[PDB]
Amino acid sequence: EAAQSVDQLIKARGKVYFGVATDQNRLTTGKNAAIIQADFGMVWPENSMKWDATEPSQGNFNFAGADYLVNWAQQNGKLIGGGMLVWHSQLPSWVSSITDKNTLTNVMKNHITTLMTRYKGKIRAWDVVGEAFNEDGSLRQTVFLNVIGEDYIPIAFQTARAADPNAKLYIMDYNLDSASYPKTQAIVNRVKQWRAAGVPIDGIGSQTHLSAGQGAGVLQALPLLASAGTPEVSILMLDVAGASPTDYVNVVNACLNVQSCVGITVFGVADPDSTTPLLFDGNFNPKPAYNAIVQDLQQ
Repeated sequence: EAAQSVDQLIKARGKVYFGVATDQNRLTTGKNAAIIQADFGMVWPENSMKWDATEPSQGNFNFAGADYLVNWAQQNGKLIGGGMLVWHSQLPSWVSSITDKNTLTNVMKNHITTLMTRYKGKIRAWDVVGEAFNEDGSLRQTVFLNVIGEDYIPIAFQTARAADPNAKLYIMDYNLDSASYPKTQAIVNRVKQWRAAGVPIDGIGSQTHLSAGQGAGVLQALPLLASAGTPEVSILMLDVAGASPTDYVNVVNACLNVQSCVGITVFGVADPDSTTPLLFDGNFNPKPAYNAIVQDLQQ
């Protein structure tokens, strides 16, 4: 099993994990749980730790699905990622209705602290802030930016560090897949600046929702992301329209080529649950791209 497990093989190449996004609905259906046990070393909650799932009315938290995933991971010896803690999407209306800076600051801090404390010491990495950038590299004008101001990112990270200093704290975004695209250099410059200002950004997580042929660009984009000087970078929500072995192998090689890249997470198991962009088909059989990653990693 290990000889065809992308997680075991990537660990044998010196990386920390090959991970997957999942949740109770996947783990109790089809072959998802068996595939994840065999092939993936880290699980991320597809939805169960987002703000809409965990705090749908202020101070009224729901951890049913998040608890399920965390205990499933512990029983199966998997690393655990969490998030997203601060995100403009999947955000309850009670949050976006707040217009007072002190109120939203307190709410955001409590949301971060409550989630992170509940699982303190069990979570390898948290996505603390996601999708904070516009495509031109300016900051996205979300309720957090508008109400708290640019300090919301420093505040979120400082609050997260205090709640669980064991975890690696990530900023994440999409369309960081080309070293030419304005967004990639912009997040690098801003993260460099924030870290110089003492903000505890441990990682940049690149979603990596690719279209066909875009894998080649990740070979250049990921080193550029690593030049921000964060402790870690990662590939966080990988899928590839057309699922070409060439695109998938290029993403894997990009991580292999970057010393600070700790691992890769694919955004689900089987295609119907994702452009047929995943590594397993609707019969839960591995696709050519899965076999190609295995062959690339073997030595």
